[PDB]
Amino acid sequence: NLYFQGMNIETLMIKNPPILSKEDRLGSAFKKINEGGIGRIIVANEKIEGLLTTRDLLSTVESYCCSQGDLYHISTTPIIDYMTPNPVTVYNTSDEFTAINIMVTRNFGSLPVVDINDKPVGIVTEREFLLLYKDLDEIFPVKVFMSTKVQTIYKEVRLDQAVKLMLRRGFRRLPVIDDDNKVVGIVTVVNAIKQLAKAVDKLDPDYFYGKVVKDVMVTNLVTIDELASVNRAAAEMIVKRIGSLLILNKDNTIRGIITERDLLIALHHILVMEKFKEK
Ligand SMILES: Nc1ncnc2c1ncn2[C@@H]1O[C@H](COP(=O)(O)O)[C@@H](O)[C@H]1O
Repeated sequence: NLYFQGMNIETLMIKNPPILSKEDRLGSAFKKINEGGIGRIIVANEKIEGLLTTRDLLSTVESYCCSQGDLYHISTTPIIDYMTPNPVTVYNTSDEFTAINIMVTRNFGSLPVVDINDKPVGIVTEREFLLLYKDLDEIFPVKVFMSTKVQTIYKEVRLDQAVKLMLRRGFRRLPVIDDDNKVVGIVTVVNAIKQLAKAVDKLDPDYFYGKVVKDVMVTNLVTIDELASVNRAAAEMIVKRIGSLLILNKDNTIRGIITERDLLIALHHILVMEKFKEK
């Protein structure tokens, strides 16, 4: 029961997360965005001012289909123009359950952690709460928390179109299918931002607009049985360094997807329920 027995959220947080100042430009952000695999940059000087997410950065090309000049202008854009200002944060002395509740109820994939003077000291993301499953009973199967009406994309579809769809539906990841509707990969916002970062760095739109999803997608298919525990799902996500697991039909078509967001939702439920069972 020791992961739940931490004095506070400092037990879980990533220290030294990527930070930039409000005076910095998006070019610098494109270089740092995937540092530590966080996928977000805290914007701060003395105090936290904003949070620049992967979505925030991918939105820079939302109204293009994009010149060398356009990419240069993105590169030189002040971070303040795209950051989420006044982000929700937790204090370093605060508890793990409150952080889970915030993320679950208000739909945040990360919380900056700040000290009493509002200075950033760390960050917690969905990934950091996966360790809490080590101390838990096996209560729920993957089937209960997986999503089943899975949005997929065909493997030859343009990456810019993949991005539009992800941003529109609010998914970080789309399983990729072939001619027989079999799953051949997963394209992710991390994939997409790697490519957009290259396009921005080189002022060359081809790195983003010239790619199809099969060119950049994750090709490791990590699957799980829908009757396996959410704890096993969590453990596997930690070991395989991924944020989703696929549930496949016998014919290798998609049945469902379970993500670290789903596992956070489930964890919230487990914790709330263990409050009741002690009654
Ligand atoms: N491609 C997808 N199709 C349908 N649901 C998804 C997809 N990707 C993620 N989800 C679900 O959408 C929610 C957000 O997950 P995430 O994309 O990890 O932030 C979770 O309930 C996931 O199960």
